[PDB]
Amino acid sequence: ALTKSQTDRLEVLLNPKDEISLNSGKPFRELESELLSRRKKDLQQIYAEERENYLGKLEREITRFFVDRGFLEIKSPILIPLEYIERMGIDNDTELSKQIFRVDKNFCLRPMLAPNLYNYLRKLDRALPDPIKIFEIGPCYRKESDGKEHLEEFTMLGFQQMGSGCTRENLESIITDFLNHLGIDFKIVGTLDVMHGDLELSSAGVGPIPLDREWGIDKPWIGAGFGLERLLKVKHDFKNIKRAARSESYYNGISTNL
Amino acid sequence: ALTKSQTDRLEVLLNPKDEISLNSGKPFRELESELLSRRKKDLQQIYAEERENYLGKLEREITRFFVDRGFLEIKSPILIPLEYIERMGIDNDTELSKQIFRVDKNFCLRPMLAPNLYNYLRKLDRALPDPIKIFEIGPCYRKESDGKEHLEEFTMLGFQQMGSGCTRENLESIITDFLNHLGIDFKIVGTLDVMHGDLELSSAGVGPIPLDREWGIDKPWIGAGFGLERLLKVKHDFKNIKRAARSESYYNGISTNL
Ligand SMILES: Nc1ncnc2c1ncn2[C@@H]1O[C@H](COP(=O)(O)OP(=O)(O)NP(=O)(O)O)[C@@H](O)[C@H]1O
Ligand SMILES: Nc1ncnc2c1ncn2[C@@H]1O[C@H](COP(=O)(O)OP(=O)(O)NP(=O)(O)O)[C@@H](O)[C@H]1O
Ligand SMILES: N[C@@H](Cc1cn(C=O)c2ccccc12)C(=O)O
Ligand SMILES: N[C@@H](Cc1cn(C=O)c2ccccc12)C(=O)O
Ligand SMILES: [Mg+2]
Ligand SMILES: [Mg+2]
Ligand SMILES: [Mg+2]
Ligand SMILES: [Mg+2]
Repeated sequence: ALTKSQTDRLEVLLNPKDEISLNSGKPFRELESELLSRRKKDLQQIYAEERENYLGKLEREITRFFVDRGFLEIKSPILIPLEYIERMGIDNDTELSKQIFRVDKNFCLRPMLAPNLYNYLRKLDRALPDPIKIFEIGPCYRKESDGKEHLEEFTMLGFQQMGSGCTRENLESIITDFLNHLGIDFKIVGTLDVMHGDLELSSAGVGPIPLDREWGIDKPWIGAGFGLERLLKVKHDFKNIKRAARSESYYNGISTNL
Repeated sequence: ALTKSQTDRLEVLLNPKDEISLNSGKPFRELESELLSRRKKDLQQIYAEERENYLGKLEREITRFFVDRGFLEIKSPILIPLEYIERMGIDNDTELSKQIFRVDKNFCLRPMLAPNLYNYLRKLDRALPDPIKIFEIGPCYRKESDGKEHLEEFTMLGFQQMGSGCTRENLESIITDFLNHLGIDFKIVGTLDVMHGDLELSSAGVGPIPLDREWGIDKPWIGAGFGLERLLKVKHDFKNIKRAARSESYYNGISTNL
């Protein structure tokens, strides 16, 4: 009988496509040696043929989708003014107030993309024709309890359209085309949330809302934010989101501790 | 005569390809109105045709270069253990000790890519055939004095090969092909540095060095690190590197304050 520590070890080495039973009557050393061989071959095959990291490759695929659909690609600061969090209505009653990674006295690691995209919408509205469509993909940071669905360092897609065409029907069409393009099953529930069973893939929004006026926004809008590691978790059927993260412990969901 | 404040304003709006003289006898309001019109058209043309951000597009171009040349694409944590900095030999005598953005008691924003790539080289050497070639592109953070060549939030390309073929001649060939592919003028000076006039584009290295053994490395290696915003600064002839940064003030080097 395998110890719980031994099965922990084997579970690190197990990939979802594997058809191996850790409850069979094979000794630990030989189950471990066979999984080690499979995971080394998996890495050798990535190295010989494609060589692309899942997170980078997904970011490039989402980028092509949104650029093709008319959205401008934004790359804005990750280290943001702390004032942005308060100005988002995030006071001490919200959970998010307590999840902020603070840096120095005035800055933080952004936990969200809405403040930076608000600022781009306001500025670009003086120069671009209606509607204004933008999107960004990049790191976001939140303090979290340990959890199979949560990372403290994760990657967010955020997109927003402002001006004409900002209907709920148009917002659902973008989400629906987007996730059918990626091959990810979903349900939209309605403020709107895109779910994969009990896992939240996205929260989406329809403006105007009162908060817009703090950001100098006074036009209707639609938008949403998606976690890239959650999309990878669903797509590759990982049991824990850490398999999809920026990590020294996993490469494309394969253990690097061999 | 324009005030220094007025010429500051016009300099924000000026792009390097512009052929306008701020020392001519045209009033401020009319120089400003003409530059505003040119910069709005520049953004409208990006929005109508390509829609890609310079920094994202460069990162994708460098990625294709290195993947094609056999390097594995790494995406590793940006928030790293503080112990990594000391273990890199960065004590209080070095300047880099004082440039670290600390987070919580045990973590920091990575100022460099060498620690994470060391760890990947050690782990991947148990699984991949010789030589091992890897690369990463992503955010790095250093506290800096104000400067036309320095950002506190910047983007680093780091690549490293370990095992056979780790000669200085092979390292110079990678650098030379890489920068001729991007269309950036350079000189290699020799520890080796890749310069564009007085601006450092890259520092490169040839192992083994004594430090390798703290990281469990005992094979020869070659590698280098390049700042992406410095490559953009040179390529687009920006007078200040802030035009190339993750920014709310500039989009593809065009002022967003119109
Ligand atoms: N810690 C995290 N790790 C991974 N993805 C995350 C994390 N926090 C948020 N996301 C993703 O970012 C999206 C937009 O953020 P947001 O709606 O604010 O998340 P949220 O409400 O805190 N979701 P949740 O914490 O699961 O209840 C979410 O739908 C997730 O897909
Ligand atoms: N603050 C910064 N802003 C932009 N690029 C940077 C910055 N610091 C380093 N880089 C880039 O990263 C490369 C590798 O880092 P490194 O050799 O450690 O820089 P460095 O020695 O501090 N260069 P410098 O500060 O200009 O004398 C450099 O060659 C630069 O191209
Ligand atoms: N609120 C999260 C995710 C998010 C929801 N949105 C629905 O409107 C967004 C619009 C733009 C950018 C992000 C989001 C965040 O701010 O990142
Ligand atoms: N020392 C800087 C840049 C750098 C120089 N290198 C020369 O060997 C590297 C090799 C791999 C990764 C980065 C670098 C840094 O650590 O990021
Ligand atoms: Mg949450
Ligand atoms: Mg939500
Ligand atoms: Mg320096
Ligand atoms: Mg240097």
